[PDB]
Amino acid sequence: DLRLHLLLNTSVTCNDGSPAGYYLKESRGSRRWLLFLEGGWYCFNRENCDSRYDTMRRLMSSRDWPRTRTGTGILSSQPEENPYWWNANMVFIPYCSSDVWSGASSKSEKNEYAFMGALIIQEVVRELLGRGLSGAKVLLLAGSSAGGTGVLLNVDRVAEQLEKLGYPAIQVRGLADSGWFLDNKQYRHTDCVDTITCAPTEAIRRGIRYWNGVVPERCRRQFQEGEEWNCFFGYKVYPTLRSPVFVVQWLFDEAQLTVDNVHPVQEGLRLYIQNLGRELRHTLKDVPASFAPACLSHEIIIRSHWTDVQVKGTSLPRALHCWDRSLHPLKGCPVHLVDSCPWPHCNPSCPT
Ligand SMILES: Cc1nc2ccccn2c1C(=O)NCC(C)C
Ligand SMILES: *[C@@H]1O[C@H](CO)[C@@H](O)[C@H](O)[C@H]1NC(C)=O
Repeated sequence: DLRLHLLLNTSVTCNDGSPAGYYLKESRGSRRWLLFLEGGWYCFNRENCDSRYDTMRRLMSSRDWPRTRTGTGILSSQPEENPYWWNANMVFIPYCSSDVWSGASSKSEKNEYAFMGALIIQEVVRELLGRGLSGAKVLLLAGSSAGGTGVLLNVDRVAEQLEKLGYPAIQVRGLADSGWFLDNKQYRHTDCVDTITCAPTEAIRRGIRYWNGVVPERCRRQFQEGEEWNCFFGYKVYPTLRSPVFVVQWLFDEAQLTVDNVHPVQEGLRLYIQNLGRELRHTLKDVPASFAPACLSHEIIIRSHWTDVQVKGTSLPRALHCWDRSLHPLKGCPVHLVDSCPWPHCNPSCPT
């Protein structure tokens, strides 16, 4: 079990002003630290944030959090479940900011909600440096769904924070799971009039202004004022990053299909789905550390049976182990694994 600590700096808060926090399981004999960002959609105006507060309140508030959580998948301490990093120091950071981990705004006379995701990550790192992170050799910032996009937005800022604090020997790396989206042509189209009809490009542009959202500096300098939404798309922000980042992405991700307004398949939809897989494969062609199976699914790294899926005969825990070796090509230890077959479940190891 990982145990809850609420932040000592209580100005760093969840949406409703309650303190944010982290769950920790130490491993005294290890210099490896895994910090995992939870996912769970987002909200971008008063009315949809109000709805989320009634029926998704654990993603907006720490008031009802349990004192412990069990580590699963890459956060498990058992080698049977986690062949990759079972002996590491484990941290689970709950997502209670509803801002894709980008926000830098407090609740105030003008703001009903606080959007503090970017500041939550920096404050967790700061408090952990007094609980053993100061001795680290490797800090892996990982995350799923909105947390995977959060890795892309925040990994270089963690690297800069640790350098400025006097720890240039800690190697900062990222692992982004199910956070690599395309701003592609949708299968059916609606103008952005409400929550359900608003495509991601439009919803994120509004969200950035509502959250006071922040993006990595080199990407911000490329796209400039009013165009920061582009940095929430992995294939546009990734080439701007300096930290090593491993990208895990299903080729037919359920969340991508949802934002494309896709739910007996006829010719138009068949060609749409095949073109999506091809476009995703294209964006990953020159990403050297990546795992992209031809399955219809969503998230993987904290699933207990994450060991089962394989690309070209290599599992995800093996690929991440090969990545670690590459950062000390390797015979029989590949790091770039992207399926070529063109339809969901053409890989027999896909989740049922
Ligand atoms: C962050 C997220 N969670 C979910 C869950 C279901 C459907 C979509 N999303 C999204 C989404 O639209 N990201 C686009 C962009 C930020 C890369
Ligand atoms: C608490 O967090 C806020 C927001 O990041 C920061 O401005 C402030 O300096 C922090 N306070 C302390 C004592 O670290």
